[PDB]
Amino acid sequence: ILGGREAEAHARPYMASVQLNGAHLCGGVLVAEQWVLSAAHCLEDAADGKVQVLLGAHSLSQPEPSKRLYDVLRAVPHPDSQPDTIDHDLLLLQLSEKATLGPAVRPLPWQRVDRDVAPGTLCDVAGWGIVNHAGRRPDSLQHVLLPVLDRATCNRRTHHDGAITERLMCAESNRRDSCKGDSGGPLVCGGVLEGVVTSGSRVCGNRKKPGIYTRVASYAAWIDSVLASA
Ligand SMILES: O=C(O)c1[nH]c2ccc(F)cc2c1NC(=O)[C@H]1C[C@@H]1c1ccccc1
Repeated sequence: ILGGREAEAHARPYMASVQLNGAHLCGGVLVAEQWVLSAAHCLEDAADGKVQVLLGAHSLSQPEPSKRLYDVLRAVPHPDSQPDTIDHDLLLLQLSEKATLGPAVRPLPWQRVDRDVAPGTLCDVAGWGIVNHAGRRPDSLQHVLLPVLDRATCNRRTHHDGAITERLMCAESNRRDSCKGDSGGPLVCGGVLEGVVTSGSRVCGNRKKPGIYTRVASYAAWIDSVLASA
């Protein structure tokens, strides 16, 4: 997160760190007792690397009573995702067992109504991604409040030039933004999950290249079908 601040420890009990061979790779969000939602590019080249999900965390490195690193039974990328496109960039991780819930670990309700968030709505994004242009990695969770940017502005030639489909939404990126390592994490508006940070390479903190987020309401039937797979 560029331009943000340290999050209140455990105030976002749905936040997940998706890890590959014990290192933070991407954000994620606990959406059901046994399932974490994230982005597909995060793992597209992960091969047989060990994927785990850290829940109940603030610090990546320090012990905390609520912190638990879960193994993953199954990783389920969206079947229409592809390397090198921004579309359908969703991934579901089935934990090896249902998460132990409490005040620091709780699924986040997620949007099913497939209608746009009002322009300018202030939404929260959190993560453990880079915090400056040199790439410094924070030990603890950072966050920032970002206003939703209307799709037509986001689609101007000067911005994303028509790439923002109905299944995607934008948030402003002027000096406050999600950056490398924050992808896959949640964009939360009015206490409900609205978007998942896309995980393609994007410049960080340039107002002319807004943040792009996959709209979870647009993928409700897919999320429900993977969960019913259990
Ligand atoms: O976050 C992302 O947008 C993103 N998209 C990807 C696509 C392929 C892919 F193989 C990885 C990624 C990845 N994450 C990362 O590279 C994580 C490694 C970097 C990181 C940055 C700051 C703090 C901790 C760790």
